[PDB]
Amino acid sequence: HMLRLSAPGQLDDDLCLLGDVQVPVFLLRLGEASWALVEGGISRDAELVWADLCRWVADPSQVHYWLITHKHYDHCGLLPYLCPRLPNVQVLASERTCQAWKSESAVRVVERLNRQLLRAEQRLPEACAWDALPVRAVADGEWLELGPRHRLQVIEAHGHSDDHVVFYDVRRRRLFCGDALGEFDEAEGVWRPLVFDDMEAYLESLERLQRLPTLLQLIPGHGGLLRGRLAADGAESAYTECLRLCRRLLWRQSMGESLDELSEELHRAWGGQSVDFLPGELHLGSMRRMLEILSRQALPL
Ligand SMILES: Nc1ccccc1C(=O)CC(=O)O
Ligand SMILES: [Fe+3]
Ligand SMILES: [Fe+3]
Repeated sequence: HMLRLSAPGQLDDDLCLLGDVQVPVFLLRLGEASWALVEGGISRDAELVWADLCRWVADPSQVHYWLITHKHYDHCGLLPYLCPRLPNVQVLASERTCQAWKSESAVRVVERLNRQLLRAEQRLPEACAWDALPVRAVADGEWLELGPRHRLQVIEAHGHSDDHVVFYDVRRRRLFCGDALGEFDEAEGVWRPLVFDDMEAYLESLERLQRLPTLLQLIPGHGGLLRGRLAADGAESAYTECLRLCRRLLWRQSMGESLDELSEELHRAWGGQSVDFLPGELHLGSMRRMLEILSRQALPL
């Protein structure tokens, strides 16, 4: 399709997609000798992403910034493995995201989930300690002056997770929105909600993002770059699809169903797209946790 760029390589004059479209790392050319990465992927893609990077960046000491939307295993798993190869990089993440990398228990979950995605006999590169990453915490509303023609604003966008932020390039009307709009359904052209922490926060974030100046390019955590009406309408549509799922959950619960029936239907209808980076039972469990969250906020009793 023409409204979705979903191939590795060059996406715009300044922008390349590294790695797998399903868990991409984005490469921004900031100047003649300066680059940034956006999104932090899964650990097992370290050598894939590195090889792709080296196709575009002759000297990786020119990679100066690495922007991170949130702490989930599939958005920061590359950091320990590529940061030793990027001597001048500064990781830019929210305060809460940074705190996750200081917690043994949080780091433990991230490593376990990423380890489950290793192909057999696959070994990972030498790693920076999670608590020694070259991180700089960024605040809600902070302007990131990455280069002469790259200025991106940090926007808090909690709900999917309690630490989640997005990055807005107003010059290009380009939003790196992470998972705050959900998972874009490639077969059907709609957003699938990913409400894994707080429903009211998730919806309130979408309300705020809808108020941004009209988007030309919308870049979530998975699936590539969206443009035209998909970008312009994305935040509003994601909001609408979340309400649709809430109503659906209430309809079925009013028929006496347990959360497990719609959980299984959601896993059936939606689990295929992420199967290669969501190990084992995590998708079905993610659907369950989402419906639990929605049920607590929206159930009448
Ligand atoms: N793409 C997904 C589809 C279903 C469940 C979770 C995800 C994630 O993307 C993981 C996450 O970051 O929360
Ligand atoms: Fe996430
Ligand atoms: Fe994700």
